[PDB]
Order: sequence, then C-alpha cells, then structure tokens
Amino acid sequence: IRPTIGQQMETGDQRFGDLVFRQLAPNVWQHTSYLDMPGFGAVASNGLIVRDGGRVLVVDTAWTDDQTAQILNWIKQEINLPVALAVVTHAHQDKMGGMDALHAAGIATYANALSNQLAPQEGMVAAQHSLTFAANGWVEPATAPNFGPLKVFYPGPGHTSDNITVGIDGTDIAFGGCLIKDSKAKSLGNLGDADTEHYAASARAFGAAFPKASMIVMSHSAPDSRAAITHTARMADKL
Ligand SMILES: [O-]
Ligand SMILES: [Zn+2]
Ligand SMILES: [Zn+2]
Repeated sequence: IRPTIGQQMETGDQRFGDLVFRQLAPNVWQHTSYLDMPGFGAVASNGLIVRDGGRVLVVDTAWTDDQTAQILNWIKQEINLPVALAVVTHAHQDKMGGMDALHAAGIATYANALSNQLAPQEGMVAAQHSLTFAANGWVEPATAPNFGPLKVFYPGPGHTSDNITVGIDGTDIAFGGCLIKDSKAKSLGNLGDADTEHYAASARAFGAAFPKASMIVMSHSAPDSRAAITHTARMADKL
C-alpha cells in the first residue's frame, strides 16, 4: 500500500514527530511546530512547504533546529525531492530558530536584509542571502533569484520592523506570517517588537499586494479567508 502524500492527506492533518502538517493545495503544505511554555499551552507557529516541480521550497523554519530537522525528515519521507531554498519572514525564534538545520542540509536561505542585521544579536543565525525591497514593497527581482512561484512583499513595519510576506503564484494562497491573525482573533499576540503606528497600514498593504489570494495563511492562526486582513487592521487601529 503506497499512496502519495496527497492521497494520505485526504484523511486530514497528519501528526509527524512533534509537528503537524496540513495540505492546503496539491503542492502546498502548512508546517506547524510548538514552543513548550512550561505550565501553559504550547505556542503554535505555522510556515509553508511548496513542491515546485522537481524541488521543494520552504517558508519559515520551526522554533528550533531539531523541529526544523523534523520538517526536513517529513519532506524526505513524504515528498522525496531536494529542498532548494527557504525564505524566512523575520528575526523571531518561530521564523528563524532553525536556520542551522537548513544550512547543514545545503538549503540556500533568504531573508529581508534587515532580518539578517537583527538576528545574530538575538542568538540566531542570519540567512545566507539578503532581500532588498523597492519603495513599493516588491522584492527587487535581482535579490530573489529562481524563487519559482514565491512572490515576496514587504508590507511595511507592523508585527516587527522587518516582517515580510509571500504569495504563491498559481494558487489562492498568500502567507501573511505573523502580521495577520484570523478573523475571530481576540488579540494580535505579542506586540513587544511591533510598530504600533504603522501596523494597520501594513496589514492593508499586504491585502492590496495579493488581491486574488482567497486563502490567507498565518503564523499564529489557522488559514482563513480575506476578512482576516481587515479584522487584523481593525485590531491594530490606533494602538
Ligand atoms: O513571532
Ligand atoms: Zn514574530
Ligand atoms: Zn510569530
């Protein structure tokens, strides 16, 4: 009995080691990893895995190198294709905590130049390559070589100064990372590094950048429809 990962994922989300994987589209999966907070519920973070022909692309590490190695184990087991590159979406632990595991696997890594400046300071590792964004927010194509369907956009400061977002061309998906929370959220999570002045405008800019994305994927909520964007901006208004 040898079903494909897609065939297997019709049963629903799959637990794998300490992670959870969910198929969002035929070649797109959400990875979820958890930060144990002793005496409290574990903090979930989501990223993406994209199968782009004969290669795999990753958006965001897990919280730790070990959890990120578990992501790579899942990819080997279920997809059985090489991972070419990863894009990581700001210098917080949930997004860049596992860079060493990616680097050791021979994966080329990319982040906002600003993320690369902020990370070492915080005990993390910079990505190997720096993305530069035009004033309009779109990544300068020369700094994002061979990204396949990934379309990278800097929406402005919000959840952090360096937060970036990623659309997946040929799908209904755009990844807001930690900038966006779902349409029922009671808070924006930890705002300790947030730009409270600009957050709402940056959430709006993300929505305007990916107007055809009907599935919004987020770090700290399950996927939602576009109402998540204005809900997030409403929650962020006049912080
Ligand atoms: O975060
Ligand atoms: Zn963050
Ligand atoms: Zn986060």
